Amino acid sequence: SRFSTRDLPPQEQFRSWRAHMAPLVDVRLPDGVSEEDGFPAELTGWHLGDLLIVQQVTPAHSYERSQTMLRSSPIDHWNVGLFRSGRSWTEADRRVTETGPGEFFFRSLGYPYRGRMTDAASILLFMPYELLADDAGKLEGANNSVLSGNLADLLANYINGMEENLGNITVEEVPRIVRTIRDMVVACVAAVRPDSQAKMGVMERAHRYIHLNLNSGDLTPETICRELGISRTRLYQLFEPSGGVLNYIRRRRLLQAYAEGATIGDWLKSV
Repeated sequence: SRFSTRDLPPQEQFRSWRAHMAPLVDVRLPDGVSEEDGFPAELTGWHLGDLLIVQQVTPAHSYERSQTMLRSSPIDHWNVGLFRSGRSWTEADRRVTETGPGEFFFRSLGYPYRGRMTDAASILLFMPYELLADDAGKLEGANNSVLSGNLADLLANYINGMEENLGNITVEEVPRIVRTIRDMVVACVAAVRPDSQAKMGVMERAHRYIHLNLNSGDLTPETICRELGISRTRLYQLFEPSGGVLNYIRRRRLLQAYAEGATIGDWLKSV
């Protein structure tokens, strides 16, 4: 169940690192730092079903996920990230948030953000839109926040116990692991409220529209397109990674009925 990315065997390593991370974030070195110096970085990816765990070790850099990137990007995962060491500072919707050791950031990948991190080691959860779509109201209002407290210590403890046991887990367990991580996450986001510009990317808006109007039997591709302000071809593009918009709605509806050179973009497909 293994995939790995590092740049210790090359020598112009930042350029490679930037390529691998491009679908998610545009990255740049800190002012002053030459590409000569090198850029020792590691990503390590585990698929617990749909939910992706990534162990990241990285030097100081800056990052942007922009509006332009969001117009075309099929990525809208809920991102939760814990720092073992290091510190990030992240701007989104004109507000800066600082995440330090033993704390989590929470962010949707459908909203843009700018930031910087020091050198750091983190463990990152990427959860597909639908995992947490039920509590999406609170999650939109809490975008780019820090999780600290016992409630974050709890989540950290669970993730640490899991990390140690990665590569011994077994599938039977996974669906329950995914469920307590969902519950723990959504519980953490019960956090002090800010007060909203909200320039959401197409895919997050599409996945939400679908979630809200799933039982509307007139949920065609035409209505979605109209109600995003977008063409039929753009909808097809966003959904070509996951078999198409009709294929997706059928899989979603199937589940509603139930119980009644590589990059990180490739890791975020989960097919």
